[PDB]
Amino acid sequence: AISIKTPEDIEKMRVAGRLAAEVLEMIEPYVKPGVSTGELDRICNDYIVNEQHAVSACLGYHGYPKSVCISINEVVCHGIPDDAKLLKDGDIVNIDVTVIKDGFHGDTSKMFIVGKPTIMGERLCRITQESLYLALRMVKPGINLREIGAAIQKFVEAEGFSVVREYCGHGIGQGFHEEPQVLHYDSRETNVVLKPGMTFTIEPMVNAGKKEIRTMKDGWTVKTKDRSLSAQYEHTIVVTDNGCEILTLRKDDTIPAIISHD
Ligand SMILES: *C[C@H]1CCc2ccc(OC)cc2C1=O
Ligand SMILES: [Co+2]
Ligand SMILES: [Co+2]
Ligand SMILES: [Co+2]
Ligand code: NA
Repeated sequence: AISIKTPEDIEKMRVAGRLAAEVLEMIEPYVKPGVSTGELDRICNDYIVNEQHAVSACLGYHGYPKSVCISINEVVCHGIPDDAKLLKDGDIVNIDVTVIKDGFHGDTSKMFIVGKPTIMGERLCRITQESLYLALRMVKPGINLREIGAAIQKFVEAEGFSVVREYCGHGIGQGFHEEPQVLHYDSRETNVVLKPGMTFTIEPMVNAGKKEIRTMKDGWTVKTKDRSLSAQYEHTIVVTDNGCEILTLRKDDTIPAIISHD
């Protein structure tokens, strides 16, 4: 079943979600042409462990060897930090962080555009963030997840892009990936009504081309089948009595942390 978090659990998820957001805030000035993805991962890991006094949920998870996932251009998700892989002008890069603090998880990702942006990279990243935000604005008690996944898909396809169908958002708490699955597209299979105290992620992945993806031979890296660009943003939220509260908000977000309906 889906766990309802207690008020004390929610306070612990505020703290873990803030730490995760803070990793994304911190790492920004380091993202520039010529830096390696391995070095970015080391900086993040060292900050989580030594500064935040927390740990990466990603390190060792099902054997994963690094602390964050770093996904460039046509890599959709789960890109593996590599000391040999250097960023360059125009690259779009997702950094996905999940921190554990006091046994609670905070999970968030954002795109960075490296150096001189390309038109396509700027547009894809903006539409992706807007897809997340439109979903965030819908969350409240009594709505069905289906409606949220439908709204993301409608908006994205109207902008000429496609929604990746795997790798959905998820419940989160003391576990990293809990129920429910949070699909970012319309499915007749989806039927989950929200209630206050649920905690879950929304994390749409949007491809500039077609939706299909492929897992590479390293067993982790996922790429677009068509080699088009792919972008993603993620937040962790808690459902409140009248809306939701974003637990991984950053200073650069332009949506309020607390979304109230009435
Ligand atoms: C932490 C990061 C490692 C890579 C990976 C692969 C598959 C998966 O499925 C839920 C999650 C992850 C990660 O979260
Ligand atoms: Co300290
Ligand atoms: Co997630
Ligand atoms: Co994540
Ligand atoms: Na990408």
